[PDB]
Amino acid sequence: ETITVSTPIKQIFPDAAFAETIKDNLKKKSVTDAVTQNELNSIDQIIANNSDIKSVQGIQYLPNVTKLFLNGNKLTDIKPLTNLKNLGWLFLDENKIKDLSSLKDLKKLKSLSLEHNGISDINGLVHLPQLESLYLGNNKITDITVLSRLTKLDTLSLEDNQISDIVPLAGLTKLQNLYLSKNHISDLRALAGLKNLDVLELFSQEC
Ligand SMILES: [Ca+2]
Repeated sequence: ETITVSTPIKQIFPDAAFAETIKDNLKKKSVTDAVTQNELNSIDQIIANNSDIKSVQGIQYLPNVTKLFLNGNKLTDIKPLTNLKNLGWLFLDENKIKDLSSLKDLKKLKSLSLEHNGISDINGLVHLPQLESLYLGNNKITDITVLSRLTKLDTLSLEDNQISDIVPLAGLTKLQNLYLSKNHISDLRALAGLKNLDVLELFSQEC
């Protein structure tokens, strides 16, 4: 939503680490400083990797954010991201995010990264058919059936998982970069129809 009157940063953003992030972003002197909706509207990018952030509550007041770098934090719930319709790049590596339902309405999201999140079920990704790059390395994924719906992908990383069947990748003609090392792949027939592959990693398969 939005704030109708000047309000302290710490009152909008409960997480102290995230409040500090917003304070630096808006170039304020203290998280106790008051900010307006106009100022929150000016934010189109948040760079907060390894910032010890546990919650991004309050981010719902930043309608124009398009880039969100939140790698290496302590995130679990990303419900606050649900209505950030303009999100184009979302990096959430090294967190513990498993509920991907909050991404369903991010129809402009083009790049999504969720490596090292202990994820196994990615069926929620079906709602992101426009996705162009996807990084899901170092998780516990085995079933990638859903990926057949992401026909716009040109870059996909599924390295260090537990995948055996990659037939779902067969129809992803736009794939240029595919990372599948450290999995359980034996059958490579699914790669017969891929004409645009430039990068392909299949080493260290444990069958
Ligand atoms: Ca600072």
